[PDB]
Amino acid sequence: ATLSQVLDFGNNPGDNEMWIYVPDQLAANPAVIVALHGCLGSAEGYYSEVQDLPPAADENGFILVYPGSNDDFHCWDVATAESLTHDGGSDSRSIVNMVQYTLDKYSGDSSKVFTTGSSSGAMMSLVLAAAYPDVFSGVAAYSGVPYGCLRGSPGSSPFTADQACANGEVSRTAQEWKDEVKMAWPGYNGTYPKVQVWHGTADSVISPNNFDEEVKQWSAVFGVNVTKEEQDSPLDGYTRSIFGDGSHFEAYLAEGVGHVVPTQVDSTLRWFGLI
Ligand SMILES: COc1cc(/C=C/C(=O)O)cc(OC)c1O
Ligand SMILES: *[C@@H]1O[C@H](CO)[C@@H](O)[C@H](O)[C@H]1NC(C)=O
Ligand SMILES: *[C@@H]1O[C@H](CO)[C@@H](O)[C@H](O)[C@H]1NC(C)=O
Repeated sequence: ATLSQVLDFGNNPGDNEMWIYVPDQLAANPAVIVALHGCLGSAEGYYSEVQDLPPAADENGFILVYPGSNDDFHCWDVATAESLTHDGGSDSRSIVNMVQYTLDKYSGDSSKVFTTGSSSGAMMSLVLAAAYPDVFSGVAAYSGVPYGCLRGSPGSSPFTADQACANGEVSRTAQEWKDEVKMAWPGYNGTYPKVQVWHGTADSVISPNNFDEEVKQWSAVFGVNVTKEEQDSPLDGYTRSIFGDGSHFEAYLAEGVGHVVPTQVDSTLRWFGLI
């Protein structure tokens, strides 16, 4: 199996590309994992960057969808009201449409849709968690920024965004970050997907202060405190923080790691309940 492009997946308000990896042996009613590239990258680039994901698809029979952004220096829109809001439009709605296309065409399991991404893609994974909790069951954000930090910014790239968020200059209370999540879908009554975040202490692109802000955000959303910590988990220097009963939010801080934390497929697939 290799990566191939979907020319028409339906309405595409973000004007994005869609690339798909379908293993030769699919599960019955396969899961779908959306895998999101970083700024200046591409769908084909992220497919080759996270080399462990496609073999994991082969072994477990789930589908990988790689959306691609060709706007704003190949960055995901995490700034406009449209992209930040449930059913708003722009990139987030295009990605959801890619998901709906995949579930319909490949008889996928709509209760097993997940997303993971790095930097800009991690930022979008948290947008998808807050704005589309009715679509995604779990997200894994590697080296990103809390949901809503860039709201109202004139762009989402190193050359167009307000740089306060990437510089780690934005700090808000857990309650304020929870309020941000609720603004993604005002009046939403339901639950949110499992959230797993990662960051490196040496990240010179996206400040590790953003890790603290993401922790405040999702601990508040789920109403949980740290209950367990694992050192050198899953790798030396990685500190794993487990919240509440462990079913909704966990966080990893990697000592000495920069931009970005390499995807840990076992940790992320187990979080999604797929292995
Ligand atoms: C959202 O605004 C930003 C996104 C990224 C993303 C980087 C990446 O995806 O690799 C970097 C920024 O400044 C360095 C920045 O201000
Ligand atoms: C949430 O519940 C209220 C009633 O309590 C209802 O008016 C509203 O439509 C619900 N929200 C959604 C997104 O269905
Ligand atoms: C979280 O910690 C705060 C501060 O100690 C406490 O007030 C709150 O009750 C805790 N929440 C729990 C244990 O669910």
